[PDB]
Amino acid sequence: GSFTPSGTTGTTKLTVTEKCQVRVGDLTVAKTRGQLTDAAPIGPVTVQALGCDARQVALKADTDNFEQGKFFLISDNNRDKLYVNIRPTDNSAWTTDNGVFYKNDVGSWGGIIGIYVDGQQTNTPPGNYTLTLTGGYWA
Amino acid sequence: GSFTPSGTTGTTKLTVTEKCQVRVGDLTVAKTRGQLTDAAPIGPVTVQALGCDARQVALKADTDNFEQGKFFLISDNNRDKLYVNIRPTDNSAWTTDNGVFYKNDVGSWGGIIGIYVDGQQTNTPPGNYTLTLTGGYWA
Amino acid sequence: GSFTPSGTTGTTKLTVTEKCQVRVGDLTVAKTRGQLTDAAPIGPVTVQALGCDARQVALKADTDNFEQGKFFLISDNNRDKLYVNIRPTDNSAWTTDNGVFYKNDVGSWGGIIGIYVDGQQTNTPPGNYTLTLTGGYWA
Ligand SMILES: O=C(N[C@H](CO)[C@H](O)c1ccc([N+](=O)[O-])cc1)C(Cl)Cl
Ligand SMILES: O=C(N[C@H](CO)[C@H](O)c1ccc([N+](=O)[O-])cc1)C(Cl)Cl
Ligand SMILES: O=C(N[C@H](CO)[C@H](O)c1ccc([N+](=O)[O-])cc1)C(Cl)Cl
Repeated sequence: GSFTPSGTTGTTKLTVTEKCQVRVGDLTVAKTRGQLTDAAPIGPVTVQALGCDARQVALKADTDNFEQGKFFLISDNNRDKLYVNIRPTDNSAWTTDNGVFYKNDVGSWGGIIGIYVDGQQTNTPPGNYTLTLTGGYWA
Repeated sequence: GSFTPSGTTGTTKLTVTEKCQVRVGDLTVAKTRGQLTDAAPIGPVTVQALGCDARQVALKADTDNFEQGKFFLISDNNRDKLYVNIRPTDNSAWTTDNGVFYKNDVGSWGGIIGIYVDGQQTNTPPGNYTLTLTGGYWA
Repeated sequence: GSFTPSGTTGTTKLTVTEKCQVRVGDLTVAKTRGQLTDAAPIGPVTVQALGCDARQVALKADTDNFEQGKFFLISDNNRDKLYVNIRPTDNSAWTTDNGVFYKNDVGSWGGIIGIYVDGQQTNTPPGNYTLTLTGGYWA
């Protein structure tokens, strides 16, 4: 029931815009609110564990990225939420516990964690959304 | 007369130094104050609009980057200014309005916005200067 | 006895973890506390000076990275220290002065500054450590 910080941090960034999309500078993940349909993919999160043969790999979201067992991207102003679902691409079993996404079994797991839109949210206010996940293990 | 945020943010970074220039870490845009001559190029800003056939493409500078219809890079301490001119590389017509640089015509414009030194400023105090521009449209 | 800021900033980043290491997102410099052995290499810092034929090249650490003529990486919370040694890879002579690492001779020096662990610190609390160095010259 406890998470131990032991790994690097991965950041999932997304810019939400209207139909008229103006991309400035280098290419980045951007979408129109209309694209925020249920199950819509946001981006992958690579995970590579080492020396965790006797520990349950886990990812913890920043305090501003979870609440009520629900995960979500947060606008730069910490006001707007973009509810998402976290799910590995393989058939591995994971559990959610107060902002923590841990693996049900021990082992140095390596894989991809996909971030998807949880419920159609085409009304999402334009802005920059972020989801931060830190590597570690669960007990 | 109103700007709508709808796009990504582009950041133009520049480090001003003295004759003795000590570059630490990875290569970045750096110049000596003596290089801050009138019309001196600072860097390009790519712009790619989509779904703006009926909107006027626009770029808005951060509050700390404009004043009195004048644009300028700002030191990390928000104290020193480096006045610059914003101009597309093509023959397109643009207008400046209270920190907003919008296109005079509608259409999903794609192009390069150049940043140049506005007036010789070889006295610019050494430091890190930044100019942030956000994509959107004008009404 | 005085440092003049005149160059870019280089940042040395390191994530300290336990045996069970969970790497999230893109690859970054990460190590287990057990790897924090004396003289253990942390990372190189490239230095390229120009127009310093009559000046002593120098690197200044951020206020939070030095104290008592000692350099060290600092956790994101500014609480935990990771004492390190700064040493060029060549045979050049350098001096340490209140957070400043300057060259004993003048000239536009180009080289690599290595960051090593100063004394075994395998008890270092897991976290993200940073060491910021700014380019300039000494008088
Ligand atoms: O973005 C995702 N999937 C896309 C579909 O748009 C695609 O299937 C994909 C799969 C793996 C991947 N990766 O491993 O880097 C990247 C994209 C999910 Cl991982 Cl969120
Ligand atoms: O830097 C600029 N121009 C330089 C001249 O030093 C050069 O002409 C250039 C043009 C285009 C460009 N781009 O499109 O990426 C980059 C450099 C202006 Cl775009 Cl600010
Ligand atoms: O990391 C270092 N040295 C490593 C040993 O692990 C290696 O010798 C090295 C040397 C030079 C270098 N470089 O110049 O980029 C990188 C690694 C020291 Cl420069 Cl801190």
